[PDB]
Amino acid sequence: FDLNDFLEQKVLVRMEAIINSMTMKERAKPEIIKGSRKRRIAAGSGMQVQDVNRLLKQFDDMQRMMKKM
RNA sequence: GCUGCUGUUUACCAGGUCAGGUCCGAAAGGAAGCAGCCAAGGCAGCGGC
Repeated sequence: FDLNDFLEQKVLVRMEAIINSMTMKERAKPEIIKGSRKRRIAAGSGMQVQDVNRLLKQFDDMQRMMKKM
């Protein structure tokens, strides 16, 4: 379960925007996304790092909700 | 080395285009620009000089 699957699942348009600005490797192995890449992603989707963190955070609770079934 | 071809590889860090999204604007319209792609570079094989 990666950020691509999470993508298949108003504010939702801006969530796609963020993911739509990452590279394939990033969508597949989310943990490689540190500070520098977050900056690229945020500006790339006209967002704020915090928005990105908020998304990665959600995908996290989401991913964690998967590693339990 | 230079050059042609082929395979492969490369998040951002003054290449082109730019889905999505963003910014400015009452609007008409403008601006920047990630991913992708093209290009370019890296690692090599073969050929030409």
